Amino acid sequence: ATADTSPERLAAIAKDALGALNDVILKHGVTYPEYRVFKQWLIDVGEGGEWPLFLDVFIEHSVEEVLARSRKGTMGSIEGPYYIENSPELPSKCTLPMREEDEKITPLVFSGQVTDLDGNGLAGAKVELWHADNDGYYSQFAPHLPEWNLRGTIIADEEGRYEITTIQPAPYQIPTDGPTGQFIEAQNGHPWRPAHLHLIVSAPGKESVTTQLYFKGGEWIDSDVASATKPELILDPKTGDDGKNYVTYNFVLDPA
Amino acid sequence: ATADTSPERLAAIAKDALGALNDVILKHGVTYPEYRVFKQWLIDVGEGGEWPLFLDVFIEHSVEEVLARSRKGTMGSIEGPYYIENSPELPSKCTLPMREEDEKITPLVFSGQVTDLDGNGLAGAKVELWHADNDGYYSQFAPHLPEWNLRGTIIADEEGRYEITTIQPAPYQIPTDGPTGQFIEAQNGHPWRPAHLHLIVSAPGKESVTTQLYFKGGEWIDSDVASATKPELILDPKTGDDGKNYVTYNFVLDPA
Ligand SMILES: [Cl-]
Ligand SMILES: [Cl-]
Ligand SMILES: [Cl-]
Ligand SMILES: [Cl-]
Ligand SMILES: [Cl-]
Ligand SMILES: [Cl-]
Ligand SMILES: [Fe+3]
Ligand SMILES: [Fe+3]
Ligand SMILES: [Mg+2]
Ligand SMILES: [Mg+2]
Repeated sequence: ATADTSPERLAAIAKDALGALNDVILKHGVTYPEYRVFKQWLIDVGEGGEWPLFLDVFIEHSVEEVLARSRKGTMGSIEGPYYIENSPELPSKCTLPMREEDEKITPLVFSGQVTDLDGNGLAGAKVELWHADNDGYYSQFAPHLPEWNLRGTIIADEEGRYEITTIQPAPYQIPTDGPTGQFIEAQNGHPWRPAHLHLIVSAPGKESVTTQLYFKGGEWIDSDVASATKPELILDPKTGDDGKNYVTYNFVLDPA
Repeated sequence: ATADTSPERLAAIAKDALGALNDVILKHGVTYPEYRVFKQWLIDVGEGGEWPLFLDVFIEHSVEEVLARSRKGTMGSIEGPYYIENSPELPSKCTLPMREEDEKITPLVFSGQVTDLDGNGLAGAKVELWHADNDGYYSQFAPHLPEWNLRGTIIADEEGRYEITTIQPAPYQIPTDGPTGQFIEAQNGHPWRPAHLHLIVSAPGKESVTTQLYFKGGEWIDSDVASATKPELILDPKTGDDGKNYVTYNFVLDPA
């Protein structure tokens, strides 16, 4: 990981970041016992391998909010910690890899088109999709799961269209066995995200968009622990007589 | 490490701490590349075992500033990361353990009395002292050094008086081989503390004081990387015809 940040820029960021934390300590009268706890908790986060989790839950949303200023296309959201590159490519109309267990869940049929800002459909567009199963697990983050379970890179058609069947996502509880759970527990917080799809949508000569999609009336939409839900990203799927949920959502890309 | 902090209190601290960092990201337009760097750097701090160093250098001073509000006695300062409990007890007039190498350095003869707020001398008072050698090393934090080099707990006399000989401390460069050094390097900062003694001064029925003492006209006093120097804690030792530096400093304790 590299960035082009100048010494001057880092100096300024570091000054107000530290200034800000030091201001919080002064405001609340943080005590030595509390300082000692905080020190050990930071150590524990690293030893538990939880930096990606903690940062993606409590910090990334502000980083996307910065990126969001520069963008006219479909709203972005956090990547979160569970993305895997090079998920196997699938045809424009497809179902994601899943287990026999997953086949017991109500299907979600997700259709739409990738377009530019004027509404023109894009060819060569890809839709990388990943999400949790009904048990609350991500493939590659649960040793029982086939490595691409509920993961794929969908090659859109010459018009930019896709029709992707998956399972209906359910709410996701973040790992609570470690320091991040402990941080949440200690303040009577809620360790839950709403049900969500993760997507990265790309196309030749376009700025990719990393986003998420949520479900109308879903649990936790108004109290997402990661602060990553946006009203523009809430889907309202319709149930057909086959008992499957159907929704269309188009992606709009900014130029690269 | 435990603290008595309520869920309500942690909730509030966490809210403005995170709010504050998120505000800094928004102010400066922190980018995804920069976020990725920050994530890896946090990981590196833990893997390098540098949480105590980083926090004591960049954060502890605000924690002492909180404690300072409650105190009328001699000014405190940060403990920093190098304190060791149960250093061997020494008589009221003593020299700290040192090596033949240390005996090559100009002596510092440090005298005074431990008193209450009215100026009354205290019996049963102890002065725990530790500091770096002229090479920039702390005992127990450098495998070549005898474990109590430049460390001792001085038992003051029935009047609270002490006369402690040590070596004249020299400026201290913080470890720069790791992520903390890298943080400093990346912003064209200075990885230096002024020359300093560390002391913890205690007595029956008194609140102990953890403090530091610095040296008039010393390098880095105005630009201490740890932000821990205070004008009240600057010593002005006088050189005698024996070529030794002499200084008196009295400690004043608040009641427990
Ligand atoms: Cl700073
Ligand atoms: Cl591609
Ligand atoms: Cl409805
Ligand atoms: Cl919060
Ligand atoms: Cl004692
Ligand atoms: Cl002078
Ligand atoms: Fe997720
Ligand atoms: Fe020191
Ligand atoms: Mg237009
Ligand atoms: Mg008085």
